[PDB]
Amino acid sequence: YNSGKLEEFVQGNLERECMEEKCSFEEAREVFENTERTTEFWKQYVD
Repeated sequence: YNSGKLEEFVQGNLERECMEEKCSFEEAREVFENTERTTEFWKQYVD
């Protein structure tokens, strides 16, 4: 059960734990698990 979408013990969102405030490009890289997906979205989030 490395994943199996536990969901009561997991993590994989952005709005919840990043938006309505401000965080960092780092950590986003970790959820998308690939550099390409993270800079090509965080681009919009910033300026």
